Amino acid sequence: MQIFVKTLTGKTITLEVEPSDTIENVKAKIQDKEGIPPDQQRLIFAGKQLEDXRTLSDYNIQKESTLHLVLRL
Repeated sequence: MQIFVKTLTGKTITLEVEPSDTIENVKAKIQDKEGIPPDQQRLIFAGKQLEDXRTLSDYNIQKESTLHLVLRL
């Protein structure tokens, strides 16, 4: 799959992901591409905040889904 991550400005980035990828794995991919520590990342899907120890499948996130990246720290 691919998914879309929108910053606060609306700057879109595309991520290559797997259905069984954890939120930590997604945070780690955003760190690789944008240099933000996972610690400082808040990820939001359909107004819901995604939590570590859960998969994209757990939250029903499918191909071409859109996550909102917000800064926590």
